[PDB]
Amino acid sequence: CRHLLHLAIQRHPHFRGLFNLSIPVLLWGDLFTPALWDRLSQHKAPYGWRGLSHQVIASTLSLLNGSESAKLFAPPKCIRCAVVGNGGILNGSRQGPNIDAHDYVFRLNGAVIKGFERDVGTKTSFYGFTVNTMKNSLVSYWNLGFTSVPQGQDLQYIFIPSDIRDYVMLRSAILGVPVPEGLDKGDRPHAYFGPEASASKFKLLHPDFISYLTERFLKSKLILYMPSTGALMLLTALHTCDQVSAYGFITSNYWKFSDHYFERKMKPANHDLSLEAALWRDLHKAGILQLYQR
Ligand SMILES: Nc1ccn([C@@H]2O[C@H](COP(=O)(O)O)[C@@H](O)[C@H]2O)c(=O)n1
Ligand SMILES: *[C@@H]1O[C@H](CO)[C@@H](O)[C@H](O)[C@H]1NC(C)=O
Ligand SMILES: *[C@@H]1O[C@H](CO)[C@@H](O)[C@H](O)[C@H]1NC(C)=O
Repeated sequence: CRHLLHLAIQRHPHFRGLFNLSIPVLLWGDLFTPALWDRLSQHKAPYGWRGLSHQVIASTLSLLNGSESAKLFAPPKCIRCAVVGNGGILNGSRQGPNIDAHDYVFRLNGAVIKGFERDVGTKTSFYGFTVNTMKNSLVSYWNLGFTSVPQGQDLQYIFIPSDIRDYVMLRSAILGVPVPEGLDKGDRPHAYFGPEASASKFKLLHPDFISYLTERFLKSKLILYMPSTGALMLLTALHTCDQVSAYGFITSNYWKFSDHYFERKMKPANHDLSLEAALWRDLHKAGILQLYQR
């Protein structure tokens, strides 16, 4: 059944030579080699770990030793995914039923659900975030409903390796101990992610996957530049799912809607939103991506 989105990829030459369904999406222990440490130490930002201590990175990556840390999905069924961006287009879209009908749902950053479920749904299978944006969302959108990140029995949290805080928070979450060092010292991972503290709950996006995404799909002339978390998440789904629908992502008529679907009234890092919008348009036209528009 996978040959649904894969067929669309091959039928058009442009993306046929741009997709590489072999690069690892997730970083885990069996990939931590002194070779990888050499290269990735020459890149900062989420593209590597220059200036980050071996002790921290080695200690976190030692928890990702299990085979389950390597993949988002476990092993003949079809994988139908929905990626929920936070754009104002979903406001009054009443897309809840369509979003929740998918097998798996990706959400990210300010995934406000209370008060907006009829528009955006309640199902969550994956929650992507940097520690910085997650806590910034808990501060900015607390009154709007976001009093906690989405939780679920079989929900997995996807860490974007944008800063040493992400490794520290990832390491503390798997161990089930409060974060001992760094900017987030004192936080309780259980209060963010719930009672389960295992490697089956928390995953880490591969820095080489992010570099490959930037280089092949979103190499903006702004080149620190990096794609939006939504873009990262959407592209993560494009590489792991058999069909993905995108909701709440920036479109050409973005100006008709508030900044976010959950803002109080109409509201207006280094990203190229115009490039990302053009990517989702081309993916839509090539039939690779179902993009929600109106
Ligand atoms: N107007 C908007 C708002 C958000 N988005 C997507 O939703 C993601 C999450 O938004 P926030 O980080 O504001 O919560 C963004 O990273 C972006 O990819 C969008 O594409 N257009
Ligand atoms: C896919 O990426 C891997 C690196 O992970 C590389 O070795 C391989 O040649 C690439 N294949 C294609 C078709 O781009
Ligand atoms: C659109 O969003 C604004 C704030 O984001 C909200 O006040 C308004 O009720 C929404 N309109 C709808 C859902 O028709």
